[PDB]
Amino acid sequence: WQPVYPMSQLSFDRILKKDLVQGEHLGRGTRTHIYSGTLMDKKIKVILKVLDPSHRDISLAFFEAASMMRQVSHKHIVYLYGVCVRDVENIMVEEFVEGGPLDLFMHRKSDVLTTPWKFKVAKQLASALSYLEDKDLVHGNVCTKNLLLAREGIDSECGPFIKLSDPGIPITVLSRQECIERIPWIAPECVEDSKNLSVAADKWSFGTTLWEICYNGEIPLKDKTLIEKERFYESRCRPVTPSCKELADLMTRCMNYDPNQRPFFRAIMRDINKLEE
Repeated sequence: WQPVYPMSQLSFDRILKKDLVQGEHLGRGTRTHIYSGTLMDKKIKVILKVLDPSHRDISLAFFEAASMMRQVSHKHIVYLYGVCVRDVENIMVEEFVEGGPLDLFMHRKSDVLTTPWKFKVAKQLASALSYLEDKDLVHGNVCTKNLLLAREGIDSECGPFIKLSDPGIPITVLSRQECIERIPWIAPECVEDSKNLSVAADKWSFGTTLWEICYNGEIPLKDKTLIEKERFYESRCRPVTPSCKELADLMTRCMNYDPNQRPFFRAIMRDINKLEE
């Protein structure tokens, strides 16, 4: 879009290791561990995404994703306070989102989630992705584990409010095995060649994420081997159609094997708003 030399703008001085306290381990991502933490100037609760000690290649890519999160500003995208270097550990320091990951939440509440709640989550995500598409940015790690609940909106007068977390290490530098592991969220062209990553990749992943929402955080292809996941895309399959025809139809449109045929998020938003009338 309009930032100039954004990685040159990343500050390795703004958040110093002496002011960051690491808290409990919360989860893992691709070569990463995620922790609770506290950032002292009065203090703020933060999330730390810590990259495994890696080659220069992987660290640079990790910082490029951090830089993109720093440049974007959208109410449905997690805020990144900055980065911290702690000897050989490279760390993204993000705001703490109190409700936690959406997958865990849906597992825990599968028996009280309603249709409008699910629809609101989908619409908020489309809105974040529309914003990224407008800026020619790709995320590449859209899934419910990477959606954080700022407001639960179960028994509240207000509905849910989600925030999309950072992408972690860009697909650009992942191994073929790591790309296969990410099936069926990863766009199939990126499995063929990680160089195929493009804005269209996030449409495919948004489809898989709608599948997860429809199925209350169930993991699609859970326990399938890498060889079976490979087979899945080689045979041009899609996960089973949800009951909810409105979300199933968006899912099908988005999970087209031709990236060029996946509709724009602009159009998905127009359609979602139309459904609301």
